[PDB]
Amino acid sequence: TTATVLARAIAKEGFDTISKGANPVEIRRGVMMAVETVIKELKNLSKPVTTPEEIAQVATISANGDVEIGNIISNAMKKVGRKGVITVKDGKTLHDELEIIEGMKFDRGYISPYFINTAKGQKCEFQDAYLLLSEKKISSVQSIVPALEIANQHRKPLVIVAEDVDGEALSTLVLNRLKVGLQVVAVKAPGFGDNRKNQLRDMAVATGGTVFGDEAVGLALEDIQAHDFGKIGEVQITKDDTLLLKGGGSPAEVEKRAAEIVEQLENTTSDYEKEKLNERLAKLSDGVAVLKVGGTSDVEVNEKKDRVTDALNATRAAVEEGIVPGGGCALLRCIPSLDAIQTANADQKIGVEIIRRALRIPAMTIVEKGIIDPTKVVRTALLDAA
Amino acid sequence: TATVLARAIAKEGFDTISKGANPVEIRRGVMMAVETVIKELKNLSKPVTTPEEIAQVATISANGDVEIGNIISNAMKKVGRKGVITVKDGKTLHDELEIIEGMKFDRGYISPYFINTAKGQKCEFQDAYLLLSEKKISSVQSIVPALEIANQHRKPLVIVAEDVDGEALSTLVLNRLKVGLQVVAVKAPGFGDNRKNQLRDMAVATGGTVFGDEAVGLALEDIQAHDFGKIGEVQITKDDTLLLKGGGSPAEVEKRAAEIVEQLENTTSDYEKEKLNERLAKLSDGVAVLKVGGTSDVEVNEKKDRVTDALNATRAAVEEGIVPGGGCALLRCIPSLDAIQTANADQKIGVEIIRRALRIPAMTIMVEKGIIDPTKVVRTALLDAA
Repeated sequence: TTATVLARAIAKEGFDTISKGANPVEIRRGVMMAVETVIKELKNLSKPVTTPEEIAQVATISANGDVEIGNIISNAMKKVGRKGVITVKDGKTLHDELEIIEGMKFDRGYISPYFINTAKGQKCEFQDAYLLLSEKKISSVQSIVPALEIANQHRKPLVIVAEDVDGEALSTLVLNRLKVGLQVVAVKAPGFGDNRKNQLRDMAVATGGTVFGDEAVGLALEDIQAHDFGKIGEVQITKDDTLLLKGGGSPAEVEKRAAEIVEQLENTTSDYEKEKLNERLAKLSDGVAVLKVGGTSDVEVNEKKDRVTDALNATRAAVEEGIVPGGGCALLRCIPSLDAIQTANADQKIGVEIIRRALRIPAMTIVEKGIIDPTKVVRTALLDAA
Repeated sequence: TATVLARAIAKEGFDTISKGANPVEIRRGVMMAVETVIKELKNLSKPVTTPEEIAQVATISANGDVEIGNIISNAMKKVGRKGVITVKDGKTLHDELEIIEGMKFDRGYISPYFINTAKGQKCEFQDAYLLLSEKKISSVQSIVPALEIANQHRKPLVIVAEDVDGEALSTLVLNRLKVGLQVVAVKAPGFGDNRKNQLRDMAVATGGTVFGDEAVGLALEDIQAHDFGKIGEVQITKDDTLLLKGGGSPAEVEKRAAEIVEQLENTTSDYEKEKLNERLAKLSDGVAVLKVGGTSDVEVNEKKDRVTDALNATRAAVEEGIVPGGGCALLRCIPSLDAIQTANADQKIGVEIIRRALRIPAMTIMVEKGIIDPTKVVRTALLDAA
């Protein structure tokens, strides 16, 4: 391990010699104060995107003036909402189609990247899958194998949603997926506290499944039967998101669940609890906008589907945090805000000066004319670079 | 835009911190010092040649485990200090040693999506087919008939070619990911005529045929089952490929070895003697298989990791020797830094960085429990810092 100690010294003593004994913690503090100040200024320059027109304008310039892509995006955002669920699919027709189907999305991705089965976009895509819902963590082999056996003997992919999947249970899932191509994926349950348990129950109703380990039934995972699984017509899991389309739950059961949420909505004075109940109610009642891209051939629609997805993600990022001048002009215009920064040391000065000098570089390398970048993209680009 | 920002922060960050120093001249001083240090390392190194010295190194790298040191030294007694040694799980209580036929070359899988074993990021197959090609593989229709033959015989397929790219690689990746197609692609080793010779050597060892060669010119589409090579066991990492128990007959292997020893006789080039001797060791010399036993699968997996670590440290020690004293040995290289002739103030800085870091490993003083340091591990760590 002499090699490991020697490498950490060259890195450590390399800073002290080059910087003439500067404090790295205070330099990092200078970078963080400058970055926070630039981002705060970025929120000032940003212009919101909420109106249907200015959404279409942003969506049009997001697709390089395709108009057809811009209008099919704004039309989807009209029928499903500014923050509604929109997904892109391959249409078998000549023109672009828009359809609203049953489904929902939540912000948790696959627990392991080995569950990837689609290199394009690094996603896990299944059709007609089983859904295993667990209110407790799944850590042991004994608690996950019976569910794998039933799914595998039915030749149905298996989506597992639990508080967490770790330990030997996760190792077993990765082993079978990698070694013998078992169609399986595991994701963490969204939310916290009772809201997490309620969201799990909502999935069971929407997909016709059962939640294991809940306080009510106390169903053991080793006693799983086939009908305990939920059913999903289509699954699409990325490293950040999970999309469940066309659940197997009957519309009557969905409606009774919406009635309980409506009852709780009139039984609380808390604004936060109402916010969570309304998010759950919308996930159950609202659908998913599906953009079916059409064209002349199967090779052309695949190329057009990508340009639609890229314009879709950029438009979604604009309705979130707004838009700023593109070409690096926004970062160049946040530089004078750094002169107001009150630091303590000369090392904090160095950190600010590093940001002050680097903000000109992206612009030096390069609204009504389409020269626009979304605020979210330019802000996260600065946080990750720093 | 995020990479430009990240590079701009690193570039302008070094300037602001170093008060306007030349990064090239500093790096030149770092590499100049590392060069002289490595010279003193090799002069000070002690070789590992004797069976007792090999076992001593393996025992210390096994935390004093004499049994692990014994089985590593025994494996080297049978296949030589530079022979191929692999580690496997054993079905008995103790460790076994088995000499089998096989070969290993320094080319890994073309895409990490071919991994089917998370532990060590490996692709492992048993009783597999081997497709060999002197030309690049790019089209799907060229490999589609080879795939159906492998699917009909229910055999994994290893593809060793000049390269596998284009739509052929993408559909191989897509089929592996989506439907669990057991396939892996590896670049052919060597260059020029030597690469053609090693490919033909692989065909003889496995009983297959090289497609697209200059002698026959067999097309990939005219493939028949007997054109495949047969391998008993395949282990492919990101850097290496191990083919065990090839299906070639002993007679054709003896003939191929007779051609190499004939060319070995009529050559004076030490580099060509090395190239032909490397080919002869692959075709003739055997592979040592260490089967690690235990009373439980947890103990076997744990012991297999310690045997692998001790083996890697022993192989590194056999190649370049061991460092006597470990950290204290780097102290004898510091006086050699005082003779380096620097040019500009930034070059003296780079030398001073190394002079500071070398003093540390001894200043801190595993070492009390007895550890050795292979000269290769220390040398590569110094080069990786410059």
